[PDB]
Amino acid sequence: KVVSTDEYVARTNIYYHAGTSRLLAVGHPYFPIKKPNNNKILVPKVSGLQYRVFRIHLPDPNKFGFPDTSFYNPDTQRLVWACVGVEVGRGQPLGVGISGHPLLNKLDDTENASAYAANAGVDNRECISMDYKQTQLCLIGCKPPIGEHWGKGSPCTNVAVNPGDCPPLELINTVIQDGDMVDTGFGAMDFTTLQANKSEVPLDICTSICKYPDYIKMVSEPYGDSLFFYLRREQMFVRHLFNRAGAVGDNVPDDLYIKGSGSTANLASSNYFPTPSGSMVTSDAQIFNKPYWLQRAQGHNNGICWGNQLFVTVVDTTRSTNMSLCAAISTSETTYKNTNFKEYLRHGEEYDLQFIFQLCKITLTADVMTYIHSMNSTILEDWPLKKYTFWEVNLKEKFSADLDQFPLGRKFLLQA
Amino acid sequence: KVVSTDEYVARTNIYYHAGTSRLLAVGHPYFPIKKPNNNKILVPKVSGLQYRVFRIHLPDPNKFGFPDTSFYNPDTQRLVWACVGVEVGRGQPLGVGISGHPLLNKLDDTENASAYAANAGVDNRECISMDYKQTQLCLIGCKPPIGEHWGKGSPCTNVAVNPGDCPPLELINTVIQDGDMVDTGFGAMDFTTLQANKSEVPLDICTSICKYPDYIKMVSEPYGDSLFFYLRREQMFVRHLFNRAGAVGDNVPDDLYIKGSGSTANLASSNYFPTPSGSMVTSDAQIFNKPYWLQRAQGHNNGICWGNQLFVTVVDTTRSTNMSLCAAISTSETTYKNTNFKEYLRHGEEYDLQFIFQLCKITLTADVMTYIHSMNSTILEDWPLKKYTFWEVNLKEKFSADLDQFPLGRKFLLQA
Amino acid sequence: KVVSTDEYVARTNIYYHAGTSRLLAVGHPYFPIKKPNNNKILVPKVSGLQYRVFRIHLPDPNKFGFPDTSFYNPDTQRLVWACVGVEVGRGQPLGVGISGHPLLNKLDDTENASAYAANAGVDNRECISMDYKQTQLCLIGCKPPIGEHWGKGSPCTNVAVNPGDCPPLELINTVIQDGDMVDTGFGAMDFTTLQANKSEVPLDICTSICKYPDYIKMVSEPYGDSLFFYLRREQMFVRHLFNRAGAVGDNVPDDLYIKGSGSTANLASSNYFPTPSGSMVTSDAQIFNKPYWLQRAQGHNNGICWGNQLFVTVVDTTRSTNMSLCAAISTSETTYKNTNFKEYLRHGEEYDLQFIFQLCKITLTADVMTYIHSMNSTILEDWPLKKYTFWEVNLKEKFSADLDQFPLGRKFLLQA
Amino acid sequence: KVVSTDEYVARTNIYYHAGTSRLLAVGHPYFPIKKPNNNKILVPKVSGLQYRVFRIHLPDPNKFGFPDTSFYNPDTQRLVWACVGVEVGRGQPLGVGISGHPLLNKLDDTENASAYAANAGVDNRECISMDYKQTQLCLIGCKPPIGEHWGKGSPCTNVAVNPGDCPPLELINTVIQDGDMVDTGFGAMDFTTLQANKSEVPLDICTSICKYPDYIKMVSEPYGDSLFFYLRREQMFVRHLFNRAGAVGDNVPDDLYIKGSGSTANLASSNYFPTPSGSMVTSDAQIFNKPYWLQRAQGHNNGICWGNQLFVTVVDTTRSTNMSLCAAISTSETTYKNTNFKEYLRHGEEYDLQFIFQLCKITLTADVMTYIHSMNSTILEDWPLKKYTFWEVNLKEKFSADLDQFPLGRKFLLQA
Repeated sequence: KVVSTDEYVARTNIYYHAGTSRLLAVGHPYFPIKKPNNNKILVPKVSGLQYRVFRIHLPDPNKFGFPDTSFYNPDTQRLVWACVGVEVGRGQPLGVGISGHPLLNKLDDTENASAYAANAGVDNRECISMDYKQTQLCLIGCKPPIGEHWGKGSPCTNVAVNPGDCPPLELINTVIQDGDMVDTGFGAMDFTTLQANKSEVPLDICTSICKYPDYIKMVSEPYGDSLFFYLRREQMFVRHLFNRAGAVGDNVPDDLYIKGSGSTANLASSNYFPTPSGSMVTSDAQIFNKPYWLQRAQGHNNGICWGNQLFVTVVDTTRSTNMSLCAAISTSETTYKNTNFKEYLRHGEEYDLQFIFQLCKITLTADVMTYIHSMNSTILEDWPLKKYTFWEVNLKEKFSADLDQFPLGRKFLLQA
Repeated sequence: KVVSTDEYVARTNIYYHAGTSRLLAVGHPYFPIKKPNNNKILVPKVSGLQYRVFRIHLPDPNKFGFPDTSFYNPDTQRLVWACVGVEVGRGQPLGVGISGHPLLNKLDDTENASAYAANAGVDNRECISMDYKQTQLCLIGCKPPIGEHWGKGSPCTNVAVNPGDCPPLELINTVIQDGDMVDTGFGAMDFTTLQANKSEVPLDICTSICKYPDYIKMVSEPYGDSLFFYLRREQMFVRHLFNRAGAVGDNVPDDLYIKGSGSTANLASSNYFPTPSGSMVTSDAQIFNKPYWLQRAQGHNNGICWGNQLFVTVVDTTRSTNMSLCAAISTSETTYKNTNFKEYLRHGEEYDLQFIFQLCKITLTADVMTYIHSMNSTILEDWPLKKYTFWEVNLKEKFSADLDQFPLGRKFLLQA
Repeated sequence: KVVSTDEYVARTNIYYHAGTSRLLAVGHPYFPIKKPNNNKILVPKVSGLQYRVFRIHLPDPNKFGFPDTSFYNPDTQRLVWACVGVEVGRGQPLGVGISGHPLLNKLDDTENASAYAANAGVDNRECISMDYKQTQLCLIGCKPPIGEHWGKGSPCTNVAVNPGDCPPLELINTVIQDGDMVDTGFGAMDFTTLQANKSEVPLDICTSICKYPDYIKMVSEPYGDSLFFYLRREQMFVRHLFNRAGAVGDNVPDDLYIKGSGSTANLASSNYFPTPSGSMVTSDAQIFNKPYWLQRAQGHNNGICWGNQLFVTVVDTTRSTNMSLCAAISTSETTYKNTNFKEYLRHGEEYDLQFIFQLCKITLTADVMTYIHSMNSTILEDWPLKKYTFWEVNLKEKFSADLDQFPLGRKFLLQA
Repeated sequence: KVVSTDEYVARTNIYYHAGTSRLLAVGHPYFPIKKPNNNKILVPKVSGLQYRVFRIHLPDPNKFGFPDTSFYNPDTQRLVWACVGVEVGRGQPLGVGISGHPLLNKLDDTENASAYAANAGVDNRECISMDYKQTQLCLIGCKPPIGEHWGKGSPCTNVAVNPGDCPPLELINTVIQDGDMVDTGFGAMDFTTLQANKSEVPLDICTSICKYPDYIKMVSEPYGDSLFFYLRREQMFVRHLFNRAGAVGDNVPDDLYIKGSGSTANLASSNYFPTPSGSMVTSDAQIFNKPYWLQRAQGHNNGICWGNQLFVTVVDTTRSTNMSLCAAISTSETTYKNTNFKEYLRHGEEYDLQFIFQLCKITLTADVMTYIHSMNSTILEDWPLKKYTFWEVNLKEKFSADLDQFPLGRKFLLQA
């Protein structure tokens, strides 16, 4: 049986403030820039539709230097931090970014048509761009988040598999890391393994996995450590309706239509796909630059940061403007030529985080020791995530008890 | 005279929690995939615009194993379950799906025109796609739902009927089953019997019946067993305005126009039809992933699940993204060819259900026995739906009295 | 340690009203008009997307003539003004203005395409106009505001730099002055130094810097003098999707696509850029022509105007209609000719400001003297901004104690 | 010093109801219809975008016949009317009207362009129509309203003025009269004097002045007689982006662009202008057909109708449907010909007004006499607007003390 943390955790009246100064990231919005001979990255990939996972490290309160010590007994008490307030400051102006493919697989525009496509070609690919759906989300926890996507499965060995067959599909749960791609209006699938022509989705997702958070599995966890708080807001609509070009994997049944003649002797493509569009960004619909108070979590864990560790996941596509840069090769010409200038694309992104923490103490009795050991063995030993990449935040040297000297501390003292 | 269940049913203070783990369905969005020689289905049809009817089976509380028994007298008491809270968890990201026909009967675009169509052809069919209207609905009851549609009637035998005559129309009430089609913006009619050219509506409804729930008949039922609770939300608008091609069944009267000459010697088609469009999906307009509390039903039945049976009907077109898959036939070519790849379409859909139930007891006196026998004869015998198809849910082995160990039980205990 | 002004500042019950009559500005919306031989400006540049920074000068209350003096002791007391209410009156009708370039770098429309651009030209520039994003903002303080933009950085000297290379990027904080340009949907960057072809953005920002307010840095200031109050509201969406023409700075990696042949032997441009659009102006979404009451500021400074000085920053793009004027060269012709008329563009802008001030007094003890000297040395000496341009407002001769004789004073007396 | 009317005016408990039956106006929406030889008007000009100024005359309460007289002393008391409630009834269905020019100065569509206009013509004028912005407003007072517009100024005599020069601009305040034009999305200017080609704005404003109410000047009046109450609501957006044709008044500076060659040797027009559009009319956004209660005015005058006179200004563009009429010249033809029918346009507009008035009395002491004489000399003499045109309303014979016999009196008695 799982019990709430409010039973075996005692909260004191000591509060601390923590915060980062400013985080910046500048890079190419579509692909990394790499040296031709080498494999070392010169310009990383920074996009507005990437998961931002911050892993925050806290001081050990047992070894922390407090002006007063009489409030607890080190012989039978142990200390831990609790989160009571978070703000995610978000710079840059509001904007919308677009992406596309120079060789995207589009056959025809089927929204309105007046002639029939009676002849097939060798290459019908086009240069198409669009803007993605609108999404904001924030997740806070003490364990890394969990996402889901569609991937290939293991086929049965009863019958053989011929080239060109439909791959089998299964649903896969993984851990979201820093730099992953969010859904853009095409689904949560592995585009590298489920698409072979490399020309069906834009350039920044054509060789990546799009993942969606697994809210149902996260909230059903018995201990509720992976999610203390979450906000989400997403929207989209359809702008264009197209076809796809290729060979027909599955034929239309003969009892759904009447055969034609002349131009309509053969059938056109039935692999319709839409073009997504986020509508419009406004200041009134923003979930950032606002303080969140963590009064009572939904799960049994109520903001206790076991292991001196915090995880913050952020997605915000409402500031995704890409900047165009131009450099002149030769300036000794008074008439414009296309070949005298070079074009570049850049994206910059700005972050700020600030937190209010409360000090708690735990009495280690035999029953409490047994329960905590059953919950997590490493906690007692201290008194794994080495193959994942997160944005590391080190707050071991940024705490202050002067709570009213900071913007978030003033609000915290004002609400109470 | 019909009396409320609150008079002859006594409620105890015992609550139980039930829930399914996860339900998945993957298939083709338009038609089933079948072997050519055989008639057995390989890939079923899974679409975002299908009725989902879950038939849920509960344990018999008379034979159920309770830790305590003294709260009722088996010599004169009988037990039954009552529903007090339901949540329908809904996975996958928000999206919009589209559908169309490769040989759809469209003549001209009449929104804006500059030339007159003075010549008729043999085949003027086009490849047209669109996106449907937006609809969400949830219905809960203890009997299967009832729907209505337009169908053919029996003509009078006074005069003969010639080929090409207009079929007679009547309104027909039936039972909604799992896999039926919801209205998409073209009406609630039988497209198989009322349309003969097979080219007027897209491929996933051209040989199906679209049904609409019969709310007026459901709420007028004397006992109110078919509907305890319901939510609905639908919206659409018009994108395109077209004509139809064919022979004219009914001529325009000569007193509504002045005859033309030259290009306008004959009249163009007056069988105008619009193209529907659901507008836009947002997180703020969602009715799912929210708990429903059944405090007081509208009808006389107040959540009592007679016969240990429940029915849940769900429609949700706000997650209807179709995934495109591509398979390579030969990989020994460095230049792209259309004939070297095969294209497929898939749709996957995810469900979760969770319920809170209360235990009730009934005293069987002579008047109560007579009333219940008049209401339903099978109830006394226990102390029909074999020709319908539902998604069967078996909760006979998933109850637990530990109510706070689950996400919905925590909310239930929090609200009270 | 920084303390609030409420501790060492005492407020009296004396109120004064101040206000300007009317401020007008008429000019050319795109560029200044200058004499060919001279460099003196004939018609200034007045646009709807310019920062309006008003620097307001107040009388010295120590030398001010009060009817009564016994309320304070000049031997140990000093006086200062405090702001308790502000209204920004805004004339002219609501409108939307547009801007463009006669030689803007646009290659193709990539929203929907049916043919491939297989040939390159010498000059593919077009005459394109658009309407910008919608923005309103008001900031009030006692120090000039701070803005941020993207500019060039200092490269490393380890390796040489060839012509045509991508300029390095850094984030720069400056002081916003009267006449600066606000963001229009292309980002906050220096278009003069980061773009060399002079043909990527419209004519009114192609040689200017667009700056965004630095809210995060402004609110984190220890004393909070630069911001007492602020309101913001902005919105935009995407209308068009285009390409750019030029040489390719960074090549697409070879593992993201399959090479084509014929028309698709070479790749089209991947430097996509969108066209911004503010949606729609309404009377219900206006933040102007409304009184603001400054009850409690967020920072430690609570409306005290140190140095007898105030700063008001205003941006309002909801009244940006440009007027077209036509002048006839010769009127002795009865048939219209294009060469007989001349066309001009003008923009006019109207402002009003009104304020309520309260008189405060400060007791100068040793601790207070030390604290104020540490905060700002010039305050004690009185009892810098010469290289910046502001709109100067002189209210040294516009105060009256008759508070109910003015529209804002009536509201102030009504609320209390 | 100005004091409120509540000090020297005493209100009694006597109420009266007044109202017009129905006001109708039918005419041509664009220009008046006049006889060729004569100058007398046959059909007036009635448009949905005209100011409606009603001048309402009231009986003199001193000479009015009251059943009782003992409530006041004629030797030292004088009577006056006060307004306490107004309703403006508005007939006809909701609609939108459009207007245009057959020879409007449009060069090119600059929203999206693919070729360069390298050749100039003699006449490039087009037949263009649009729908205007959406506006509703109501003003109530005892003096006629005040409006503002842009007009020509007096140039300096230091230097001479050549034909084709830009006219100087100044802001002019005038009195709004019945039949004036409201702003339509092009600005508040005199189109007759500031535009010489007569082809830049549609036909109903090309020779008129568009005026905007001067709210700032109206509310700053010391006595507040010109405005007791006002409501406004306006909205618009941009539909099209065009150029203008003509000679270039001001050249683009040479440092804002790089010169082209071939098709782009010369520059295209930079005189961009947008096309306005009101969005959509709804019943929920209507400000008419609702009663207004005048509890407390903003200014010092609190609804006292000095001189037995009232002014009501109304603008409503939400009912602006123009009706098309057709008349047959010869009916002896069975085939349609364009020359056998004549086309006409008409507009009809319907109004209703109803008012509740209260009787007040004033004691004429020496101080009161002096104050009122300083305020307005004509008031004492009674116990100017001859060159303006208003819609005259005579309510000298429509008062009744039976307050509950009318729709507005029932609401008035219900609210109290």
